[PDB]
Amino acid sequence: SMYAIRKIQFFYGPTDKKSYVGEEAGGRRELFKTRAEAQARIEDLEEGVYYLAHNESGRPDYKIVWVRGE
RNA sequence: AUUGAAACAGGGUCAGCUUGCCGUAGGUGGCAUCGCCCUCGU
Repeated sequence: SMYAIRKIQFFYGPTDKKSYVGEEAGGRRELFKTRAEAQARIEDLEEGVYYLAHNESGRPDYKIVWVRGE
């Protein structure tokens, strides 16, 4: 259906929270038809240096997911 | 008898481990400072 990415973020202190990708801006969460686009998207996020926020434990984990077509 | 009274952004985390400005290339070739006059006049 609609392929996309699940986003998880681990903070120091056992807590941690979840949100998709594409919730940054006016555009809603972004939708890819093919898993290949999602794989490339994962790669290009993994490419760069990662700048930690405050009270952040380690580099985030992305996993791939297809969401039922909205 | 104040929608008041009490209310830590806290606890730590190397910018690091390294690389030749090198190998050469001319200040040369060459033109007379010359041609000339009193120290006399007692």
